[PDB]
Amino acid sequence: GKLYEVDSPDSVEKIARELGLSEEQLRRIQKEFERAERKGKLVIVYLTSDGKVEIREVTSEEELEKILKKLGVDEEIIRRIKRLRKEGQIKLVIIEGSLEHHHHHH
Repeated sequence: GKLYEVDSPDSVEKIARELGLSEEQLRRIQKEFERAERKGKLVIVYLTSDGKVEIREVTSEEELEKILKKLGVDEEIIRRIKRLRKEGQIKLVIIEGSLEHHHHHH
């Protein structure tokens, strides 16, 4: 699954339009985004293959790492997004679980 780096509330609407979200699912993530900014915390958001939205909060980047490991993102994303967290650039992360592909060898 892929991860989207979110720093602004308008980008939530651009990603909601890309993922095919409903108005209540958009309004949810924008409410979690302002509550993340108000409380000084990072929030993780997931889109399922069924088009459901799910939310998780973190205290520390070691919890963030354990959640990204649970959500099945690539290890590049876990270490790379951690550098954006160290620079404090991202207020919210959005993740897509519908992005399944095949790769095989002899």
